[PDB]
Amino acid sequence: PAGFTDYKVADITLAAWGRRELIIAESEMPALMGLRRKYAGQQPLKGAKILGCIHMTIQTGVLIETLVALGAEVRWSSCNIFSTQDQAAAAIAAAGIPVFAWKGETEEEYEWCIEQTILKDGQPWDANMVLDDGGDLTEILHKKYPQMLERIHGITEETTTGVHRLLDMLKNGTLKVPAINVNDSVTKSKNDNKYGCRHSLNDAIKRGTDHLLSGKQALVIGYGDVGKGSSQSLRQEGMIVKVAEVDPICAMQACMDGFEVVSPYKNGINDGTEASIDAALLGKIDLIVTTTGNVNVCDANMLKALKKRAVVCNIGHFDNEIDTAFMRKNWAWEEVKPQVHKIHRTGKDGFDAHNDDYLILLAEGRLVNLGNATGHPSRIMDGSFANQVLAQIHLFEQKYADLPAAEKAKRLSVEVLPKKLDEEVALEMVKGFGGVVTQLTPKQAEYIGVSVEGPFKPDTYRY
Amino acid sequence: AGFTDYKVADITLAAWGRRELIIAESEMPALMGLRRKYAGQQPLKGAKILGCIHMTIQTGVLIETLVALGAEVRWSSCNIFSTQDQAAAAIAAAGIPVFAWKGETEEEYEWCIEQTILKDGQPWDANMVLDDGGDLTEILHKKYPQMLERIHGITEETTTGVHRLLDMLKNGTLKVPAINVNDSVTKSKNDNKYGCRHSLNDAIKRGTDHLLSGKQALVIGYGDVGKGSSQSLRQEGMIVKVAEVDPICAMQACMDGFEVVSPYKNGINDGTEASIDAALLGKIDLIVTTTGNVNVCDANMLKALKKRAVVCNIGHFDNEIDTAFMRKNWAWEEVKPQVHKIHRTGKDGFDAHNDDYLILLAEGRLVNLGNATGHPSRIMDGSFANQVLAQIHLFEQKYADLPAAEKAKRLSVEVLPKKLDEEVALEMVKGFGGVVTQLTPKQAEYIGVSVEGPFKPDTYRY
Amino acid sequence: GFTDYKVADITLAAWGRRELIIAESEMPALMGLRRKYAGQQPLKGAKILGCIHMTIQTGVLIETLVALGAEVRWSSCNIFSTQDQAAAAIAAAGIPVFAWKGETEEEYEWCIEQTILKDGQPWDANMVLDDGGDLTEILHKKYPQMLERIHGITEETTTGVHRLLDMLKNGTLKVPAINVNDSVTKSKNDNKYGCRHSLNDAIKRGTDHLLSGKQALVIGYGDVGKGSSQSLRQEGMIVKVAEVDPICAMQACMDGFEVVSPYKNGINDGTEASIDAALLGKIDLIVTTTGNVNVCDANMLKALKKRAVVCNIGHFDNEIDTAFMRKNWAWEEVKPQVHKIHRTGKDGFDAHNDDYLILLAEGRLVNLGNATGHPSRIMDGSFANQVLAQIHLFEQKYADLPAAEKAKRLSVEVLPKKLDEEVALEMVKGFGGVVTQLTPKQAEYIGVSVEGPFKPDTYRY
Amino acid sequence: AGFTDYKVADITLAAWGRRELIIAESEMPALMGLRRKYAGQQPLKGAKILGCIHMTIQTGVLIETLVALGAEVRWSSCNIFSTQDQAAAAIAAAGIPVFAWKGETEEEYEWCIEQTILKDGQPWDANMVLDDGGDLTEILHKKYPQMLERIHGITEETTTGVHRLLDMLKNGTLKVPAINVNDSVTKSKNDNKYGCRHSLNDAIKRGTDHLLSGKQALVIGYGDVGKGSSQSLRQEGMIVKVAEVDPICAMQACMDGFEVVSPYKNGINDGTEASIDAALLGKIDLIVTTTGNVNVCDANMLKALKKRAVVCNIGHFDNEIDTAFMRKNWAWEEVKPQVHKIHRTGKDGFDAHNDDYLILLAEGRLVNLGNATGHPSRIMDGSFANQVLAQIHLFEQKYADLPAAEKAKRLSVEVLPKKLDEEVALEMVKGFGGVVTQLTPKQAEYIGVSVEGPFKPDTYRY
Ligand SMILES: NC(=O)c1ccc[n+]([C@@H]2O[C@H](COP(=O)([O-])OP(=O)(O)OC[C@H]3O[C@@H](n4cnc5c(N)ncnc54)[C@H](O)[C@@H]3O)[C@@H](O)[C@H]2O)c1
Ligand SMILES: NC(=O)c1ccc[n+]([C@@H]2O[C@H](COP(=O)([O-])OP(=O)(O)OC[C@H]3O[C@@H](n4cnc5c(N)ncnc54)[C@H](O)[C@@H]3O)[C@@H](O)[C@H]2O)c1
Ligand SMILES: NC(=O)c1ccc[n+]([C@@H]2O[C@H](COP(=O)([O-])OP(=O)(O)OC[C@H]3O[C@@H](n4cnc5c(N)ncnc54)[C@H](O)[C@@H]3O)[C@@H](O)[C@H]2O)c1
Ligand SMILES: NC(=O)c1ccc[n+]([C@@H]2O[C@H](COP(=O)([O-])OP(=O)(O)OC[C@H]3O[C@@H](n4cnc5c(N)ncnc54)[C@H](O)[C@@H]3O)[C@@H](O)[C@H]2O)c1
Ligand SMILES: Nc1ncnc2[nH]cnc12
Ligand SMILES: Nc1ncnc2[nH]cnc12
Ligand SMILES: [K+]
Ligand SMILES: [K+]
Ligand SMILES: [K+]
Ligand SMILES: [K+]
Repeated sequence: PAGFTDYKVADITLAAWGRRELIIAESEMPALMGLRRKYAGQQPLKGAKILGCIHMTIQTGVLIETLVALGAEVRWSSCNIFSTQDQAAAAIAAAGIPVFAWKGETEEEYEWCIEQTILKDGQPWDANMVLDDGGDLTEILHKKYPQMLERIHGITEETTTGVHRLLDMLKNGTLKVPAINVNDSVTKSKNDNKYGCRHSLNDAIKRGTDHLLSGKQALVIGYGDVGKGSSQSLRQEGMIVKVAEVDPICAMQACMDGFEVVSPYKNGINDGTEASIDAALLGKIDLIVTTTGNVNVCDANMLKALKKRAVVCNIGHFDNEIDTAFMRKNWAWEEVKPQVHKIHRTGKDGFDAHNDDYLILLAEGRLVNLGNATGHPSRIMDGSFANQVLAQIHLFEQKYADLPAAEKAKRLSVEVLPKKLDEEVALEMVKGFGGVVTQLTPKQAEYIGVSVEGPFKPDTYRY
Repeated sequence: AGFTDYKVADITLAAWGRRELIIAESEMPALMGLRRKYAGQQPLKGAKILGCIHMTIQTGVLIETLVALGAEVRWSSCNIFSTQDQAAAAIAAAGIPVFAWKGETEEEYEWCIEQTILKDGQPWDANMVLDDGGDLTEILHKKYPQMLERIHGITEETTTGVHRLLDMLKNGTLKVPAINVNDSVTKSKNDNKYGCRHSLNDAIKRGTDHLLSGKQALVIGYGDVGKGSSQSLRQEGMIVKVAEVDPICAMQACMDGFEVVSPYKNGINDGTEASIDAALLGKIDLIVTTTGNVNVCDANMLKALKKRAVVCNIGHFDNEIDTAFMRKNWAWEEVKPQVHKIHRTGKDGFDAHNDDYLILLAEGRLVNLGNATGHPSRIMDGSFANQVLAQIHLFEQKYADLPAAEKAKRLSVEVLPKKLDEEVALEMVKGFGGVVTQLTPKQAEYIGVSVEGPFKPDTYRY
Repeated sequence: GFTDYKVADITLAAWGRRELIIAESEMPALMGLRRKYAGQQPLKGAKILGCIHMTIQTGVLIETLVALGAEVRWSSCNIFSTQDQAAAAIAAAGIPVFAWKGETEEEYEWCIEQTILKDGQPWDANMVLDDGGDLTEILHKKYPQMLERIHGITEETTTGVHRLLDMLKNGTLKVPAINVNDSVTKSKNDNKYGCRHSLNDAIKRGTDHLLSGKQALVIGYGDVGKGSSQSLRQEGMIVKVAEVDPICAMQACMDGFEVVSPYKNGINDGTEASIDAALLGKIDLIVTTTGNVNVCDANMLKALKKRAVVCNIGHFDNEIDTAFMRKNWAWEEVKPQVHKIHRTGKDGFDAHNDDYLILLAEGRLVNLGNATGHPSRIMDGSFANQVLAQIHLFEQKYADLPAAEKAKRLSVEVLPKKLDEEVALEMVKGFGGVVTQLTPKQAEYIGVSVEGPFKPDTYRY
Repeated sequence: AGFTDYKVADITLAAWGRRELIIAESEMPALMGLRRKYAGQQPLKGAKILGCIHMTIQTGVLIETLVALGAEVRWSSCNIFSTQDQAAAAIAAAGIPVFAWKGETEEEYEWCIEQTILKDGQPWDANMVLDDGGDLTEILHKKYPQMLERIHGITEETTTGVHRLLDMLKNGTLKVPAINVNDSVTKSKNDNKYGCRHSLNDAIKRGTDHLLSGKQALVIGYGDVGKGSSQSLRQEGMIVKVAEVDPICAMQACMDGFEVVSPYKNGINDGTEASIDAALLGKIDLIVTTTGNVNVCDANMLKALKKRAVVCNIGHFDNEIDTAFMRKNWAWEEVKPQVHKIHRTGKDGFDAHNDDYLILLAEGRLVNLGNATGHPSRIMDGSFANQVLAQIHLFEQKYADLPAAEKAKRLSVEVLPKKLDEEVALEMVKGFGGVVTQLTPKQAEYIGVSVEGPFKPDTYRY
């Protein structure tokens, strides 16, 4: 529109291209678009003012415009420095939506962008809803703008790491507003986290290095939802995949799924010494992928022992899964192309351009699927963002900020969406594939003790 | 010396069974680690356990583990076709009352169960129940409620059995507390899924020796058993289509690379032949039911199936397939035990060279156990370690010695704590030679767990 | 009163007949050959010496040959591969057959002799069907005069073809032969997909071991090694592959397998020191697939992880040094064709000894020894090639040719690709597949007839 | 600097290309092993090679291996979309004449091949040819047959080019001997299959970022490229159907777990819309042509495909798909380079929010090279080690200098000896850390081979 400058993107001329890709993505997101069409007439989010912090991809564009189509105002930023698709951010800004995001931000630019959503015209925006991915915006609000939380009705957190931070604040009494855990919807956790990484991990590695994967040796650290999806991403390409875990139930699943379970440390004991590193094992690894959400699971001693020219990447939320700090202090970095670096283990000052003793680090340790590719595909993010919309509507309509203190105390929690809504999202996803769900006969529904409409499983069911 | 309190097919198979039990013990490290750890403590001394579960080699290692920990048992199988006779023989030969053989009649099945409940014509002084499917539990509540006054708890193996317990509980008709063994992760996401992955194609190959690559399969259900069964067939190279009523499970099937379809047009089962997607069913070479529901492969579906298609059921009960319709209308030709050609040409007789027949396996009973040996020992290790832990817990709680006011406060259906689930998993991983990494204190602090676990909140779905 | 046979138990015939009727519905290419050649009786006057695993599938092959006019006399080419109900049904039909499951070496030799001799004198045989070359060898060495009446040999398997080619090179082969093995609808169907189906099948029936999560070493990656490797990997085994052929080793790499050697740096010097004891100490299962000699040797057997399974799916048992195990280690029979080999010695064994290996079928081909071999729908391809090869060599009548015309025909050849394609189409139709027909322009564009053959003879598929 | 005998998109991308060249060298052990082995001998001293093959990073390593062995070259790409611009830049910057860029026109493509043939308006004194698809070979035979008098041979990369050579050989129009590089096992059974397995789903993801799991694909053809393409999609969770005209290849698709279908009712392509299986084609989300044939995805098939289906080709030439019909009848909307929405609602104009469109990748050109980067270095290593050995053998044979009677005995289309195929394979295996076992003397004697090989008869199909 004419006069709109309340944004900061890399190249506004990319908007036409981004619009072409948003129009394709709408065709790939039936659950999310079905909610857009379902709630359009009602406008369940009229009056919502949403602070959003999540990877500014084409898929997030569809989510953003869905929220706007339901009545909300939003101010947006990405939750990672390398995850933004610049044509997505351009198309959103061209639509008149405040978005501060580009691919390749510095740490300072990243913090600047979140603050640009928090502040409008040099004063705290009168926001009343928060959509977060990783909890960085939630942390800035609680630590730097706590008075704004007196007007916010709730937070809808996208990812595992963010939910852990919320539960930590709830346990310490420091969480100021209720939240919905979007991550643990089955149409999110067991779809986004697992199948998303199956699609996008080997995608990112091929775009970054164009390395053949078949026949090579991989070590996946972690076998949660992301580790499961990451392991399959590599194994389906023909890699020989070994899996590390601290959780023996997950380790049991890796074994039964056909993976050898190993540890980087002798007998799994990480005493911090070089002698504890299984140097024979790590000397045969061509690719190491961290998937834990933990800290320093690919440490300095492991990086020193890795086979020459191995690829190192992280698909967990934060870069501290790999001890990149050590590599910056001790090893020379040679940039191949954006988000692909050769780390030369021959010393800090300078490198031989034909040196063979280097490692290849992708996205400088940041989420590799979004950093070196485009993250999850639209048809997978459909489930996650459908949940986001439902979670926004529910928390906004509850109107926590307006309740009396006694009613607040009953509502101050971290909850998940009801299974029935989970099932309804899954149903639209299945129809997108052309799948046909069978309806129970009344006699059958009575036999197993469920309604014909569902829910079909008890809340304890793990799928 | 003069042990006669048993009924098996052939006691002379005992030596063979002992040889296979010794092998199975090396495949079951978690169960044997329990046997080693608790042998001296004798935590089941005084326990008198009525056991009703498939009398396989694997159940034999379970039985002898309970006996090793101090228990007395009386045992029957929970399916007429699932017993391995050499395993029943080795257990009888060791002086353990067992009433089980492959190929029981329905009457013999009920009689075997009663032989565990009655000793010398009187009710045995049982105080513990181990059940698989809830048949023994039902007979106890229905025909012997006085025995339940002395029983400290039930440990239920399987999905169908847990559902029947939860129905009794909401109806106020459950008399003793139960432990839901099924919903240990080292049971449900191990036994139910991976076990059927191993044993479904196994049983189909033993029954028919049919090539599976390139042929078309329809799996009804995509719960844990349906997941495992679908993989059992897809890894053989079948083109597998999946049916579901649960849209979340259907979503998983699509993402796992399967076409999700319905036997009925637009998914609507109106009971008429016109509802049958006859085009789809006419292309199916193999159908497998996995639901725990009733009549999910109904008469109209059986009428529409491709000639010479194979029909089998791997859920707990045979009413998933309308076998009664087939007994009533079609002529049965036995190829060999637990393999029948069912001739759709009529009831009275059949032409030996008729081409319009179906092949039914295990007369619609659990096919992995009926036509093969069920799950392998190293998978049943997880399930049966959980059973031993469940039996110790309920026996040590001594529910039946509580006043009526306290019984009411502890009458429930619970699962084992996650810490025990993890410890069973550790011994399973070690059995494969896997090495679990230990968290550093700062790593445990960072994700908010103890170094030793539990590593996941109770909400985690794995 | 037919008595010209010997089987385990003739009362199994009705059961075998029931399974033959099912097998026919799984073998459309073979049954199609019955319908196509029935009226013409192209093997009328043929008298076939047959030596191949007496399975239900072989039963349908036998009766297909008879339906086309032939008389046969049958034995099995392995001591453990007979299905007794199949042999029973063949006998009951009035067909001379000498085969049962669990023959001794002596009885095996006696069974071949019974097919060769009728009433104490050599049968007037004129055709040979063989699987592995044992019948071929006995005729060439013990009854060379019968070969003057025989029009040809149709040899099933890689080991047999290799023996034939040595005799051809050495000028000792008497009659022409058809390499049935190297039809694509045989080698790239039977040897590969067949073992994919039947290797894990046999391991499950013998041991009921979980395979998922365990470590396997497959020795060899030819057609059998390729299918065997896939049989285990699809169950979830972590499979390592050994090879002497770098091209085959390259395929294993690209297929997602780690390529390893039992010997350090791949050099086998015959000493325990050459053994990669750390590799072997992790292996839960080893399978030999080479057709070579002693590829699972004594030093490898000493070094295997306790309680590993050892088995062979090549044609002969000498792939595994079972001789060494019979000499030094105590054998405990678990059940027929399943033995625990106690590495503690030969002076008895502790029934609870933990240091043993499990050997299947005493090293004989394990898919047939501990299960039922390949499924009917796979053997359909192989045995359609066998019938066509029988007709091709029989209609040529080499034994009646003038001497000055025999040299042109004394060879070992494969069937023409047109026959290979004809068998393949019938298999594809068995699966409900629909083959696209080229338009004339498309056929012109790629330079083939619309009728085929569709590939040059150089093509490898 | 001073040197202007090239044309690339952007010479300033050279340092980037050089960085990726250095990485590729570490991924190409067989190609670099020939570089080291023959560097001292200079076996291509005097060779002047015209090269026409996709100007990628992998081709760069091939080009610099030839130069390192003493050759001079003049290079162009064999496809308008397959060049990597940073690779062409690094080559031109190394002083090597190269005429290639991503996104040429058909005129510029021909012009590039002409600029290698001609130096300063006159024909270069070439004596060797390296070709991929036969376009350069065709241009020499038709338009510069005088240059062939002094050329010692052709090394053809791909199946389509070998076919064109064998036609010329049969007709007697082939002027110089050729080596079929394609049919080395370390080429056909590595490049053609495994390469497409890697790069087909890679290209589609880069073009569309479409989820592939759970969607329906139809692969036209099941040769080596079809086999790899089918696996590329199946391994991602697609439901893959396979079409074929060759029953043997069709039998392989069945046994590999694929449903084999024809786009035509009963497989009869009579040229009418009635012959189209509209039901089948209405369910397909992605079609991929792999045939090397013409019009195997015709106009009626395109009219019948599901809305928003993806259409691409990974055969050598774009005429596998009838893109001519689409240019004449439908409106093309460019999403981004090499990605077009083809709106089936008319020829002139389109609604930006129209839903009846197909997505065509690379305008029908080879999708793996057009929308991604083709095969990975470690795979092209095998193909390009064969190319070097092939060039060495034909250049040293010096055909163009041989007596007429010798010319006649050597004018053929031949493959490399199996011993060299094995030697290439061995270096690829060592590149993976694989360990090849050495036969003992007795074992080699038992199977009738040298301990050094070759290990298989020439008839072996692997
Ligand atoms: N990049 C993406 O597209 C994407 C998508 C979803 C989530 N995520 C992020 O990925 C991370 C993992 O998420 P998740 O859903 O898989 O969580 P999860 O809890 O399901 O899995 C993490 C696993 O790591 C294991 N682990 C922890 N410390 C370990 C160590 N030192 N060594 C080995 N294993 C260890 C734990 O046992 C656990 O099973 C989170 O930070 C989440 O926010 C990323
Ligand atoms: N044979 C074995 O070894 C074995 C092992 C474990 C459990 N079981 C039995 O198998 C059954 C299933 O066990 P589970 O743990 O997988 O249960 P589950 O609840 O996880 O799965 C059953 C599935 O069937 C689906 N379903 C229900 N009705 C349906 C219908 N009409 N059509 C299609 N799908 C339908 C449900 O939505 C559900 O996902 C139970 O009877 C259980 O006792 C057998
Ligand atoms: N059991 C069955 O159902 C069945 C079916 C077909 C063939 N076979 C038999 O299996 C054997 C193999 O047949 P094939 O078609 O695979 O032959 P093949 O030539 O295609 O493969 C054998 C492979 O073994 C490799 N090899 C040889 N010695 C080796 C060693 N010491 N270490 C490692 N690798 C070694 C060779 O390089 C070759 O690639 C033959 O004896 C054949 O008759 C058995
Ligand atoms: N893009 C790449 O990276 C790449 C790599 C190698 C080869 N190629 C090219 O791909 C093409 C195929 O090469 P190839 O080695 O697989 O050849 P191939 O001969 O091995 O395979 C082609 C197959 O197509 C089948 N076919 C022909 N017409 C058909 C039709 N109308 N319908 C269905 N199937 C039909 C044939 O029967 C044959 O099996 C050639 O043009 C080749 O140059 C591309
Ligand atoms: N494409 C994507 N868009 C937004 N959030 C994501 N998380 C993972 N992939 C994503
Ligand atoms: N082998 C087995 N033994 C006992 N119960 C089982 N359930 C499934 N397989 C079993
Ligand atoms: K994306
Ligand atoms: K079992
Ligand atoms: K069989
Ligand atoms: K590349």
